[PDB]
Amino acid sequence: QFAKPEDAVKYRQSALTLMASHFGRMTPVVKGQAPYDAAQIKANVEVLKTLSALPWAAFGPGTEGGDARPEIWSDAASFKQKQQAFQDNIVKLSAAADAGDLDKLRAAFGDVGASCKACHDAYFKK
Amino acid sequence: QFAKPEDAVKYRQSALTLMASHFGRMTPVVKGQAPYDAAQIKANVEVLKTLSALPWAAFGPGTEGGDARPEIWSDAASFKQKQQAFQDNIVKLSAAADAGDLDKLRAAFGDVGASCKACHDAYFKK
Ligand code: HEC
Ligand code: HEC
Repeated sequence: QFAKPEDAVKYRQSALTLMASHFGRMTPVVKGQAPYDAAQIKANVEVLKTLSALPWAAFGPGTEGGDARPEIWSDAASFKQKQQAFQDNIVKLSAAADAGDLDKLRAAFGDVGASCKACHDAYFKK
Repeated sequence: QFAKPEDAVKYRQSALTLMASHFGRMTPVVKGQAPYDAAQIKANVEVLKTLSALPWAAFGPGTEGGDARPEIWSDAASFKQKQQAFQDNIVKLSAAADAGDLDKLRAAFGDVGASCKACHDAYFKK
């Protein structure tokens, strides 16, 4: 769906921005600094689930740019493992949210965050 | 979820960018320039439905900025009508996609586009 590499870069940056917001906005809830409304969090994690599937199709071959490291494309299998592992960490978070289980939510939230960082430490130009 | 108005601006711009892509990428299909795969389009319109609900919460009071016109906030009811009408045009598109009905899809796609433009002509700083 992208005319030029720049269009793929713009798309993935936007998708990732929307993930950071839907993930990060739960931080006060996980910490207990804001109240826990199970239905609110269930709905928000559903949005996050949708968003979390979107960036990866915008790293198609030849779409070097932005703050993406070139290693994304020299080993397609390893990058795919990292996004698939991240999306399975999101599945654990979805399950916790759907169950209304705050303890599971806290644990899953931490593991999701670790998975974001794991990808960045290999594939983001700091 | 926004620390400063700038964060709401960044969010809505990103959400709107992701809408433009999920909407616009269907243009060749509606025109017959690309093939029609009902299942593909159903799945894409579902993503668009999710995205199409997201921008409006990032125009909360005091979030002037970006290319948003101030009239968004001087008549909350009229802006709300426009986003709600746009989201109901998306419902027609969803129904067409879910039915696998290309003729309905073309008609709905046109009406969705008109609804985007209707909002821009009142509320976007050209
Ligand atoms: C690899 C499998 C990643 C996972 C998992 C996550 N992110 Fe990431 N992120 C990745 C790359 C390669 C890039 C650079 C994209 C580019 O072309 O510039 C990023 C970037 C971001 C950004 C900045 C977006 C922007 O405005 O330019 C943010 C805010 C971000 N990433 C957040 C984020 C979060 C919160 C994640 C887990 C919930 C996450 N990312 C996972 C690669 C990958
Ligand atoms: C009002 C109810 C709107 C409807 C319906 C749509 N859009 Fe719009 N759009 C609107 C505003 C007020 C703004 C400015 C936001 C800001 O703070 O700058 C926009 C902006 C866009 C953009 C640019 C985003 C960016 O990168 O900065 C795009 C690509 C865009 N809008 C696309 C778009 C499409 C395709 C729509 C229908 C499918 C649509 N918008 C509807 C207000 C409203």
